[PDB]
Amino acid sequence: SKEYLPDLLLFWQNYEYWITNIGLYKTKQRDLTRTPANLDTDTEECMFWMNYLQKDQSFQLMNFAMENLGALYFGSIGDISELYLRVEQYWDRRADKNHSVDGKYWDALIWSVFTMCIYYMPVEKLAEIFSVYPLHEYLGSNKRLNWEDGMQLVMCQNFARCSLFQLKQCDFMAHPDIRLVQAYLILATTTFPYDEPLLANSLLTQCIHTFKNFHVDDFRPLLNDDPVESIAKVTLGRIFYRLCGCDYLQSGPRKPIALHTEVSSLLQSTEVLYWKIISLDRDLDQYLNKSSKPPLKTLDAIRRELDIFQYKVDSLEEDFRSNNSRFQKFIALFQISTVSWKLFKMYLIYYDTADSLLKVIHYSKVIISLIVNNFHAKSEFFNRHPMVMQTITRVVSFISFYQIFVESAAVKQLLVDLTELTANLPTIFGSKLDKLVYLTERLSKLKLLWDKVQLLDSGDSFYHPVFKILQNDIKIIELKNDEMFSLIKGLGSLVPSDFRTIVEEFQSEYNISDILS
Amino acid sequence: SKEYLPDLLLFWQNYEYWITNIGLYKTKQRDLTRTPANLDTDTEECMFWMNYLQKDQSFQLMNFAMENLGALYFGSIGDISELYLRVEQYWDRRADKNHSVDGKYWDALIWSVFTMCIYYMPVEKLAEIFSVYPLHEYLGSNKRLNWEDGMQLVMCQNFARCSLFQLKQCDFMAHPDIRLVQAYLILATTTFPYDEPLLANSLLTQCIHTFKNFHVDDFRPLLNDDPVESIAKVTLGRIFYRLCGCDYLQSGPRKPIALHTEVSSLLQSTEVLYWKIISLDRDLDQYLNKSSKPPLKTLDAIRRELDIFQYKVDSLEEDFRSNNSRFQKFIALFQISTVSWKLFKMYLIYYDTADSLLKVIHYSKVIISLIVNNFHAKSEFFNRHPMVMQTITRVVSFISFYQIFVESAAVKQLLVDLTELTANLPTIFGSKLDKLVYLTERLSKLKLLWDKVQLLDSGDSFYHPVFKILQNDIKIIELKNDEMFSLIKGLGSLVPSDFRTIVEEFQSEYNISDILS
Repeated sequence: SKEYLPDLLLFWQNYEYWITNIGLYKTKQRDLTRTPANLDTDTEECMFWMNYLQKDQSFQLMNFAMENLGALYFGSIGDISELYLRVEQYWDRRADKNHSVDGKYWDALIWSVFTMCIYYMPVEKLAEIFSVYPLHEYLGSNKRLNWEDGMQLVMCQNFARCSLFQLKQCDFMAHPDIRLVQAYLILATTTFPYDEPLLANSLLTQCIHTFKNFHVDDFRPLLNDDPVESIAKVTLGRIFYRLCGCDYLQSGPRKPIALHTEVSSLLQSTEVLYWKIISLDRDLDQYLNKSSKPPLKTLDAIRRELDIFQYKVDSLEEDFRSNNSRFQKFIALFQISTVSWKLFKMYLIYYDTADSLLKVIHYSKVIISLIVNNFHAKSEFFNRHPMVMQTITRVVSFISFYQIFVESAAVKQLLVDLTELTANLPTIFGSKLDKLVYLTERLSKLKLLWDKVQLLDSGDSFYHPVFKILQNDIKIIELKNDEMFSLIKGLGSLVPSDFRTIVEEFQSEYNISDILS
Repeated sequence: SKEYLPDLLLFWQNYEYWITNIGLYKTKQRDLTRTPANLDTDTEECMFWMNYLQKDQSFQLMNFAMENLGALYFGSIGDISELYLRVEQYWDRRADKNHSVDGKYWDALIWSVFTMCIYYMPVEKLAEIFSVYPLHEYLGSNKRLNWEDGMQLVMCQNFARCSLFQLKQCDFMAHPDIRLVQAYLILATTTFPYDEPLLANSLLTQCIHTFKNFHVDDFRPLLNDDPVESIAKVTLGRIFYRLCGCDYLQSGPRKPIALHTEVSSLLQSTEVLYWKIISLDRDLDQYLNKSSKPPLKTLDAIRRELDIFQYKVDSLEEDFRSNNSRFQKFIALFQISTVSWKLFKMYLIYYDTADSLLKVIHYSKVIISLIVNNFHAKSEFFNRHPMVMQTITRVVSFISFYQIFVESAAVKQLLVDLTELTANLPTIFGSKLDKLVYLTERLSKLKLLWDKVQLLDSGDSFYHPVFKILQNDIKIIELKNDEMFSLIKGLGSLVPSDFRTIVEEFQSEYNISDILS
C-alpha cells in the first residue's frame, strides 16, 4: 500500500539538500598531509598566463563583455566603459618593476573580468582570437586537444588564479577595498565558487568583512550629500544585493558566516529584481534541511509574489539588437521559472495540492524550453550561466526520483527530455556535468531495484533496499562534511538483514561518493 | 561655576574610546596608490630569518616558553611538551624540496611560538643565545644598535611575518585548520594585533570562520563520546574562550564581524577565569561609545561579581618555584585590578558615588604596584604583556585628564607616579609607548591652557579653547576612521571666535594625528 509515499516525498527535501546541493557542489574534505603547498607554482604559472594575453586580445574580451555580458557584470561594476580606461593603464604600467597596491587591485579587477569573458566567450569567437598552439605545450597536454575541449576551460580556471594571485599581491588582508568584493563578484559569474568551494567561502567571508568595513546601512543618497558620495552609496548598494545573492547561493556547512540573512524576505529597478527573486528562492529552499513544513498560507503568499514578479519581468521589453537585453531577459525568465518550479514541487510534496504535478511538469518544460531556445539563436553561451547547471540539477533529480516511485508516462517522457538536455549543457561545466550525469544514471538504476525487489510492511514501517541506499547516500555525504576528524588531526594529533546484502551490492557498483569533486 | 563638569566626565568616555583606544591602537588609513605591493620581498626576507634560526637556538626558546610563558600559550596550545616533537620534525623536514600543507601548518604554528618567545625573552637571556652581529648587516642598520634596542623588536616583528608567510604557503583560505586559529592566538600574546590592525582583523575574521566551520556548540565531552573526541572538544573550548578574548580586544570599526557577542555576560577552571574577567571588562567598557548610562544597579552587580573573582583569584596559590605560576598570578591580579579601576572610574563619572575617586586612586596605585614589583623580581618580562600597555594607557590618560579640571594634590602625585612609570614600560612596546608618552605630554599642555585662559558662561553652555581641542581630537580621529573616501577611490575613481584662534595654535603645535601609527 503506497501509503508511505508522503513521508518519502518529505525525504526528498533532504536528499535534494545533501546530494544535489551540498554533496555535488559544496563538499571537499582534502587530506592536508597529502596536499602539496607552496607560493611558487602559482607565481610562475600566473606569470605565464599573464604573458599569454596580448593587448589587443584582452581588448576584444572587453568588447565581448560590453557587447554581451552586461546582465552579469553590471550589478558589481556598472558600464564597463569606465573600466576600459583601466584596461588601458593596465598595459601602461604593465612595464614596471615598481608596482603599488591600488595598482594591483585595479589589475585583479580586470583579470577577473577576463576570466568571466573566457568563461562565456562562444568557443568559435574565442578561437578567432587565441590559439591552443602556444598552450598545449607549456601545460603538457598533447595537441590532441583544442578549444572545443576543456582547454578553453583551462583558462576560466587559470585566468581566475591570475586574479587571485594578483589580489595576493595587494595583501588584501591588510588593505580592504571594494575592488576585492568586485573581483569576487565577477568570478562569481562563473563556476569558480564550485571549483574551489573552500577558497571561495573564505574569500566571500573576506568580502562580507570588507563590505561591512564601510559601515553604510542606508544606500539611498540622502539629502544634501555630495553627488560623488551619493553615487558611491548607490553603487555600494548594487554591489550589496549582488553580494547577498552569491552568499545565499554558497550557503552550507563550509560557509558559517552570513550576510544575506541581514536582509528580510519579501514575505515580511531591474538590478534589485534579481535579489527580489532570489529572496523568494531562499524563502522556499530554507525548508529543504528543515524539520518543519511551510504552512500552506506561506506558499500562497510566495505564489502571489511570484505572480507580480512574473508579470513585472515580461513587462520589461527585449530588443534583439543587443545580446545584453536578450541575456538579461533570459536570466529573468530562467529565475522566475526556477522559483516557480520549486514552488509547485513544494505544493506537490508538502500538501499534494491539485494541479501540483501538472504545474511541475509545466515549468519543468518551460525550463527545458528556455535552454533549448538558446541553441536556436546562436546565443548558446547563455546556457553556460551557472544558474542553468544548478536548476537542471534540482529538476532532473526530483523528476528522476519521482519516476522510480510514482509511475506516469508524462513524467517518464519529461525525464527523457531532461536526461537528454543534461548531457547537452555546455561543457565549461566540466567535472560537475559528468557528476550530475552519473547521479542521474544512478537514480535510474535505483528504479530497477524498486521494480525488481519486493517492499514489505513490518506494520510499523515499510522496508526496501532502495530505501536504505537513499538514507545512506545522505549519511555518507553528511559525514564527508563533519570536520571533527579534521579538528582531531590539526590538534594533539592523536587519532531486515536481506536488504543488508542488496544495498551493499549497489553501493559498491554506484557509490554516491563518486559525485564529490 | 564648575557645574558643567558632569557632562565633561561623561565626555571622557568618548575621548577614552576614540583617542586612547581606537585612535592609538586600531587606526590606519593608508594610501594604496602609494603603498608598494608584491609577493617577493616577504618571500626572501621570511626565508633569511628562517635561516638565522639554528636548531639548538630555537629549542632554547621552546625552553624559555615551557619554563615561563605557560599562562599565555596554554589556552590555545596546552602543555608544549607535545609540541617539542613538532619542533623536532620541523627540522627533519627542514631539508625538503617536497613540502605539504599539514607540513607548513605545523611549521607556522611553531614559528608563531618562536615569535612570542622573542617577544617576552629577557633581553639578557636573548643575547646569551643570539648575536646582532649577523643581523645589523643584512637589515642595513649600523652596528650602532644592539639587543638592548628595538633590534630584538625587529624579530617579534619579522618572526611574526615568518609565521604569516608560512600560513600563506598552506593557502589557509582553502584549507581551514585549528592551527591557523592557534597560530593567531599565539601571535595575539604579542603586539602583533596593534602593529598590523588591518591584517590582524582579517586574520581574526578568518579565525572566526575557521572556528565556526567545526560546528561545535557544546564543548563538554558528552556521554559515550570517544575519549579522543572528548578531548578535542575540551581543547576546542579552551581555544574558543581565548578567541573571544582577543576578539573583544580587537573590537572597533575595522573589525565588523564578531564572535564574542555569541557569549552572554555573567550579568545575565583558571583558563575560563580569564574570559570571566574579560567578560566583566566588556560589561563595563561597552558604555564608552554608548549614549546611555550604566544603571547604578548594574555597576553594583558587576562590583559583586568582581568581589567573587577577586577572592577566587587570591585563592589560587603561587609557588615562586615556577615563573609559570608567578606570571599566571600576575595576569590574574592585573586583570581584576584593571576591571576594578574601570569600575570605580565609572562610579565616579556616571554617579559620582562616595569613595569613588578614593577607590580610583587606590586601584591606580595597585596597578603601578604590580608593574613596579616585577623589576624587583627580575621577571620584568612580565611587564611586556600587551595588557600592561593597554591598562596604563587608560589609567594615565583619565588621571591626566581629571588633573587638568579637578585639582587635587593626591591625583597630582599619582599622575607623577604614572607619568614616570609610562616612560619605563619595557621597550618592546615600540612606536606606541612614545605615542602614549606624546599623548600624556599633550593632555598636560591642555592643563596650562585651562589655567591660563578664562572660561565663560553664555547662559546655555560654557566655552573654552581646551573644550574645542578635546572635541576636535575626536572628530579628527573619527574621520580618520571613515572609509567612505577609501570607497570613493576604489570605485569609479571620481573624487566664540577668539578661541578659534587659540585652538588652532595648540592644534598645530600638538596635533592628535601624531598618535596614529
